[PDB]
Amino acid sequence: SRRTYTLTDYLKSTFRVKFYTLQWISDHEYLYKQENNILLFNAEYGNSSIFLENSTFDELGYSTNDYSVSPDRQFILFEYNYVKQWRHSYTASYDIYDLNKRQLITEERIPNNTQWITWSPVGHKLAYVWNNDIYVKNEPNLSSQRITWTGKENVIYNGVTDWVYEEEVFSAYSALWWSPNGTFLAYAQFNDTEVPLIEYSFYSDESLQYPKTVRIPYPKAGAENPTVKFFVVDTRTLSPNASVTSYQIVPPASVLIGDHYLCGVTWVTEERISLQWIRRAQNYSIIDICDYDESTGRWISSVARQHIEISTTGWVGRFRPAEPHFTSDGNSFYKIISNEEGYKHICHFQTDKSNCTFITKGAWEVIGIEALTSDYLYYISNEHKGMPGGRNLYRIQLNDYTKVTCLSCELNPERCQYYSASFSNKAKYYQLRCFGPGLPLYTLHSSSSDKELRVLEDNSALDKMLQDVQMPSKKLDVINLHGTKFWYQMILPPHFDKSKKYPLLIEVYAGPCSQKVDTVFRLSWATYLASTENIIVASFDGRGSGYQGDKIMHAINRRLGTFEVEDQIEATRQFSKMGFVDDKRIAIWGWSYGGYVTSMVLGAGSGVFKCGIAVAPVSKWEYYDSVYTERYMGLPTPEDNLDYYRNSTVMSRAENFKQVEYLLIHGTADDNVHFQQSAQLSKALVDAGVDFQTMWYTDEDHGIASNMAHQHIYTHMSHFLKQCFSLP
Amino acid sequence: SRRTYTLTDYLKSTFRVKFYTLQWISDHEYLYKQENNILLFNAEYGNSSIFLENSTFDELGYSTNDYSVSPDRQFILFEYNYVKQWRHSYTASYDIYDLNKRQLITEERIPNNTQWITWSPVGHKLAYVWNNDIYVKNEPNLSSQRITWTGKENVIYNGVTDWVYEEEVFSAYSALWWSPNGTFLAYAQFNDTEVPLIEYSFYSDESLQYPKTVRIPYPKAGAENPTVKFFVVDTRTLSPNASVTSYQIVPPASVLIGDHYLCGVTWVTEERISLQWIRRAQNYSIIDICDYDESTGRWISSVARQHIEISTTGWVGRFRPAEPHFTSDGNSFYKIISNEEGYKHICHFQTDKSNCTFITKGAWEVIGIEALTSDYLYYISNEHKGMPGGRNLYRIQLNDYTKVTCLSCELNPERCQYYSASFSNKAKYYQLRCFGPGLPLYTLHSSSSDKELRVLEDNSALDKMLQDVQMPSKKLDVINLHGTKFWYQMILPPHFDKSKKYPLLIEVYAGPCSQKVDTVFRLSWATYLASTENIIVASFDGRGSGYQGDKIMHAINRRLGTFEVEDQIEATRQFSKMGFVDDKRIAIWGWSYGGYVTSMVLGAGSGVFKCGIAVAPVSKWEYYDSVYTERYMGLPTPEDNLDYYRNSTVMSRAENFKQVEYLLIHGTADDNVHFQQSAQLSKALVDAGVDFQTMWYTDEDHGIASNMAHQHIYTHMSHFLKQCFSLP
Ligand SMILES: *[C@@H]1O[C@H](CO)[C@@H](O[C@@H]2O[C@H](CO)[C@@H](O[C@@H]3O[C@H](CO)[C@@H](O)[C@H](O)[C@@H]3O)[C@H](O)[C@H]2NC(C)=O)[C@H](O)[C@H]1NC(C)=O
Ligand SMILES: *[C@@H]1O[C@H](CO)[C@@H](O[C@@H]2O[C@H](CO)[C@@H](O)[C@H](O)[C@H]2NC(C)=O)[C@H](O)[C@H]1NC(C)=O
Ligand SMILES: *[C@@H]1O[C@H](CO)[C@@H](O[C@@H]2O[C@H](CO)[C@@H](O)[C@H](O)[C@H]2NC(C)=O)[C@H](O)[C@H]1NC(C)=O
Ligand SMILES: *[C@@H]1O[C@H](CO)[C@@H](O[C@@H]2O[C@H](CO)[C@@H](O)[C@H](O)[C@H]2NC(C)=O)[C@H](O)[C@H]1NC(C)=O
Ligand SMILES: *[C@@H]1O[C@H](CO)[C@@H](O)[C@H](O)[C@H]1NC(C)=O
Ligand SMILES: *[C@@H]1O[C@H](CO)[C@@H](O)[C@H](O)[C@H]1NC(C)=O
Ligand SMILES: *[C@@H]1O[C@H](CO)[C@@H](O)[C@H](O)[C@H]1NC(C)=O
Ligand SMILES: *[C@@H]1O[C@H](CO)[C@@H](O)[C@H](O)[C@H]1NC(C)=O
Ligand SMILES: *[C@@H]1O[C@H](CO)[C@@H](O)[C@H](O)[C@H]1NC(C)=O
Ligand SMILES: *[C@@H]1O[C@H](CO)[C@@H](O)[C@H](O)[C@H]1NC(C)=O
Ligand SMILES: *[C@@H]1O[C@H](CO)[C@@H](O)[C@H](O)[C@H]1NC(C)=O
Ligand SMILES: *[C@@H]1O[C@H](CO)[C@@H](O)[C@H](O)[C@H]1NC(C)=O
Repeated sequence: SRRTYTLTDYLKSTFRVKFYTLQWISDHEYLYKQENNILLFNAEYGNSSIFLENSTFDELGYSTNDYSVSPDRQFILFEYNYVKQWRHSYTASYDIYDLNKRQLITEERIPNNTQWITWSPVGHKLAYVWNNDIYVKNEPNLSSQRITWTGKENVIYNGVTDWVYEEEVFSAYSALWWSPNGTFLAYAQFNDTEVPLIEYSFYSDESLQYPKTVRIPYPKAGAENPTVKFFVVDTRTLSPNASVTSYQIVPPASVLIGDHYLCGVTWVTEERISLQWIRRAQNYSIIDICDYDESTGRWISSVARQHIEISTTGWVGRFRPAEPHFTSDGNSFYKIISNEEGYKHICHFQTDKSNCTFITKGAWEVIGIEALTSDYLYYISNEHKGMPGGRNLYRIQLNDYTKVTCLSCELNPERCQYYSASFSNKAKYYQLRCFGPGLPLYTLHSSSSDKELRVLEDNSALDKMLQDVQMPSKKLDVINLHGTKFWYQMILPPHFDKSKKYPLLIEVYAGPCSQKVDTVFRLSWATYLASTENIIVASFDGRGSGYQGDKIMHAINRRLGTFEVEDQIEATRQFSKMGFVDDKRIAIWGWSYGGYVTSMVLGAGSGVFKCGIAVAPVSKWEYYDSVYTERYMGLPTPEDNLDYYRNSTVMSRAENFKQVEYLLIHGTADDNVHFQQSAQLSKALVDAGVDFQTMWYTDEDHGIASNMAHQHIYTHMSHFLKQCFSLP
Repeated sequence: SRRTYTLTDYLKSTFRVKFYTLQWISDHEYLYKQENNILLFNAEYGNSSIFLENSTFDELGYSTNDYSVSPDRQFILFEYNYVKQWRHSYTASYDIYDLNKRQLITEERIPNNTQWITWSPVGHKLAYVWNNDIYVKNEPNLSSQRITWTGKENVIYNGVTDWVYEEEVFSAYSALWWSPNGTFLAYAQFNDTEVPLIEYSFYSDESLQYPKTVRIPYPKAGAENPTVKFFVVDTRTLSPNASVTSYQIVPPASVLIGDHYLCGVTWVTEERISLQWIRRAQNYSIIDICDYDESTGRWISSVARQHIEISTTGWVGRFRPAEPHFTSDGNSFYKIISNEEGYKHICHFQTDKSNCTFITKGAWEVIGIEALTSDYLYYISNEHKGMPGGRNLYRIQLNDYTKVTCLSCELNPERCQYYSASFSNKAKYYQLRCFGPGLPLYTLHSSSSDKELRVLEDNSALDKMLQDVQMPSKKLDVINLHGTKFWYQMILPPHFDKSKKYPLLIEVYAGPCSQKVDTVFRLSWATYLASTENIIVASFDGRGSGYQGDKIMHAINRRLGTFEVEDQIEATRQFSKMGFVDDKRIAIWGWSYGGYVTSMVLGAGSGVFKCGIAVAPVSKWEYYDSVYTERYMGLPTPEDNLDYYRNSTVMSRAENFKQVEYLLIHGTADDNVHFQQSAQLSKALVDAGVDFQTMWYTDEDHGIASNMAHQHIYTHMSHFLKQCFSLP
């Protein structure tokens, strides 16, 4: 050791962090890909048997990037020819392989350019989306039956989301939900007819003589939104000479009354489905539990089965309302909602009663419900040690809320404080995934006695490599702001010399319900900055941040660009007091919402920051999408919140940029935060006579994620920072 | 002490160079705007009188952008609501003011958004284009008569040029030509139905929620071109219930056979018109002189009145074939063409004979023919002192070509070496316009005696201001490359000390027929760089440059990006050996073709240049327009010149940029050299792992000309240069 973690190490991922991905297929069995082949591991004993030999991969077309085995284990889908679209959406080609006959299905194949495909929950039916229309295949070798005929590029989407539902509502491209036993196929249809189009140039390969213009129906704040229709198809009658039997379920009257969004769909039993709707304002949601009427095929709703959730001080949920988790019988459900104290906790609801009963409580929050059995409820929370940036698995007895045990807290306390879990079909077994503060660790456990069972991946290899590099140390702590304790973290350079003044880089996100301070282990750009360049990188979660109750999260309601920006400045000011920080060399950077906050901070005229870098920042809320923007800002009209939309633009702070060195970066093909945002920001700075630097990235999107652009952007930002900090 | 010429001096135009713009309206009178009053000057005796008092402008109620007086002096057109389109095109509102009854015409007004308007050459008829159609108004107070009905946005243009004809052929938006006595109105119709559209985003004011997509029919190299039709309208028959009497004149068969361009229109007499056409290849042009047949109304062509001009070593003319200058009777004409030695000289042609006689000859070139009488021909050439970068007015006796006199050469030999001239009707008087090397000097002269009559503007005001500043000096000289002498200029810092080593900035354009080395006086960014920052700024005209004969100019025929780039490197190499050049600090910069050459030089890997700045550069010829590109490069097909198109891209040299500091600048709304060119170049540099700097300019066009962007770009470039040269 006498070498550090370099920029090249980060960019080339020279130090590999291993993981362990598996797919549960029963209550005690899971599939795992080891050396290209799919093995069938038995959780209980660990006796692994080959389920699908490697080499059986004849590089069909390209390379199989994913597989899915039908529930009855008779077939397996091979996904290849992956073509990305937005954040979650993509199209791909699919091959169906018969596990019995061990033959490739060669007739009635899945179309090229398939948008979404899924096996039914039992058996082996298939439902897929192609050219915006839904198709169902009862048997892999049999021809598919067309379900919808209205699909139309950029207009009508059946079974898949449009741009805004994908990014802001579902966080998924799929909008198809098979019923438990495959009798019914539920789907949503999105109509973007009246949604304005964002248009931008895409240059493509150097050989393309004329650039292409990309057009996407994208509703900006206050614009016309897509409309949605939810249908339940009875697949029993699907036949070439038969029409489709379907029923449209509409939201309850209190939501149907105005613009709204469908935000959740949960099958309860084969004859009961739970739909969660939310008004466009997003401070009023309702769960509607509909029952199938065997005599008419209708799905009936009743006021007794409706559950309302509202927020008078903000929006419902973290990014959307939490999903209900029903009991096997469907007579009750558990769901995370805000406490009387503003903390998100699990409440128990009777399907036909309006009052619920909280089963957890405290100045901490449940992150999510992971599994439910007739006797226990497993959930993730940040209760342990009172640190909101930590995560642990817990089990609570359904007939005695006094009985709650933490399953992961003590397994490896110093190496593991941030966990996620994956349960087998009947919660009989669960994989624990520890992400930090130590090297990631994957383990298998049995719910019986919570026995450690075995280690799946401990990253021993990475550990060996790292003991030879001067790694920086990551510390978390708290600071007081306006009478409130907030968390921060600092990545400190190795062989830290307290007698020296180190330049400081604040990495910020700060969007509503964000969390930049946690105990997750990361080999990041910051690791390089601290290890090789001796720069301290700090992050702070202030007002508007999440997992600490609504009082803190809702503080920025209807006022984005205010308290979260001010808190970054105030916190940095506190950090600057430390004798080991060179207060004359403090920078700030961020991506997306973080680019916005970085810019707002730099335009605050605080005198605290010397320079900063904003990557793909929002610059004006009217330019961002309706769903996200309106959830936090209401509408941009004088009758509502136009005044706060107007004085929260970065452009309104243009003059103050004369005091700092600024680097504005943006991908020209960003379909999310449009290049427009940075183009308008640069124009305002030019108008104000302010000098600054820019870097556009041709054809890169919101992630500036291509291999060469990824390397180029961090290399460019690194040079900008060294220049700002007078570092050789 | 003494203040230097600062960046702010340049940016704010603190030092104002005055001029004297007049409009000849007869053989001895000219209008001149003075203190916003239009004055009428008599050259015969120097006396003047008020033509229009400025009180009139006060009464209009809008900012008058320009005015145009009818030839019979009874009316004046007032242009307002000016909205720029491309380099020459724009739209505007117009009022007609009756000078007799001194009242504004309020009836049958000219439509707003008018695209072009012009008085007839005699009287006061008006012809104008609105919504791509032509209208004629015999009287200011009378209703106009529509002439064409095919006008269609982005498809059919009547009376005005489409994008490429405006920029590359006519260097004007107008495509209408009244006959000498107003009998006929000729116009061209352009059809862009099959021309591909370039599309790019325009962001507009910050309040525009969604960007707009600008679309322009623009033929890039090898693409489908606009087609053209030429018509002569007989305006004597225009009447509300009369059809339009017109005749279409088609090109001669040697041009009609394939794609071609109309490149010139010259009215000879009321019954004779000269049309100049060129094949799409641009090395074959033909003049077709058509005569009006009074018995049928048609315009007749004859092989006897056709004159062919070709080029076997390159293209025809400098940027277009030179225009013919006809005698008053139309029986012969004078036109500049390349002679047997490859130098452009004046040839005398008989309208109905094929052979011509050269009246000028020598190792220098005639720039243009300025005026012609029955006895003399006046022209501008760079014959004096054999310096290609100088310009003087000569007069040649038509009956004895050996009798040639230089009218401007000895007027002010040290102050004035570069002149342009403007002759009155019948060439009785001329204004001489001296542009350098000293301060601009405008004088008036009598042709009968060649007496100087008077000084119109001598810039005494500016001269004074400049004595208190440390102005740099501009030196011109020659060097030998490959055995050919070429010219260069150096702008030298004040108190230039032969001993001291200075950083060097090469300012380059170097496109075909360019001339960056001349004796013109200029207050430029270079002036500031020399005066204040002590940087030597040099320019060099190498192979491909103009005004030095075809051997030099056509050297880069079919090979753009080769010799002109190599010559800039070689010249600079020689400069760095002059002892007063700090070879550790040599930079190069340019705009448009200059940005392309700057990039190619930086990508050459010569180790000569430390850094460079390309502004709105061409990066790949297939991205530029057909007319310009094909003129010098032919077609991008394997059958023609694809190979030289392929290895002349800036992207092909990306790897070599790792050795230099580069700044790429481009306006996002550049309709000429599309932003695409820099977007594809940056993408190739990113792919090659090259770090560099960028600066986009939102909504700026090829000129990056808005007041704020102009100040911003030079400020940004100065900082970059100073950082490259370690200048505080
Ligand atoms: C309308 O026209 C009248 C002329 O009848 C203009 O008046 C003239 O205005 C100019 C501009 O300021 C005056 O010139 C000045 O002369 C002094 C020389 O002592 C010089 O130092 C200044 O730089 C400038 O050149 C001129 O004396 C004056 N003439 C008269 C007759 O008063 C008037 O400006 C015009 N109005 C508008 C609003 O354009
Ligand atoms: C998608 O939504 C649009 C409305 O935005 C629907 O268009 C309407 O269709 C009805 C019936 O054909 C017409 O009477 C209206 O005039 C249409 N309105 C507009 C603005 O076009 C369209 O039918 C919907 N498509 C689907 C399949 O649901
Ligand atoms: C937009 O304007 C509001 C109202 O002027 C700003 O809120 C004030 O911020 C100051 C801090 O300078 C506080 O002292 C006041 O208490 C705030 N008043 C209100 C009504 O909350 C807000 O900060 C501005 N937003 C931005 C982005 O600058
Ligand atoms: C494109 O390739 C051609 C052919 O190789 C280049 O032309 C040669 O240029 C070199 C360097 O000046 C000379 O030594 C050869 O005599 C040239 N050969 C020919 C066939 O002309 C040309 O320079 C290249 N163009 C660019 C911009 O790199
Ligand atoms: C297939 O598995 C064997 C071990 O059973 C392994 O050695 C081989 O590399 C695998 N094939 C690959 C690399 O896909
Ligand atoms: C594991 O071994 C048991 C016998 O102990 C056998 O029945 C089972 O099928 C095996 N499963 C796997 C996946 O190896
Ligand atoms: C369905 O229609 C097709 C039409 O070609 C027919 O061949 C088939 O027999 C029909 N289904 C039955 C068997 O009723
Ligand atoms: C929800 O927000 C809207 C503003 O868009 C407001 O009119 C309404 O009163 C809010 N409702 C609640 C429950 O706060
Ligand atoms: C100049 O004087 C002549 C007479 O010598 C006269 O006709 C003419 O109109 C005058 N011009 C002006 C503008 O004063
Ligand atoms: C323009 O050209 C198109 C073919 O490119 C032709 O069909 C059309 O008739 C022409 N229009 C006119 C008005 O000449
Ligand atoms: C032209 O015809 C119209 C009738 O359509 C009539 O009003 C007008 O008087 C006519 N003008 C002429 C030139 O006779
Ligand atoms: C004009 O150019 C064409 C195509 O580039 C070529 O075939 C022809 O030889 C040229 N004509 C002359 C006289 O050079």
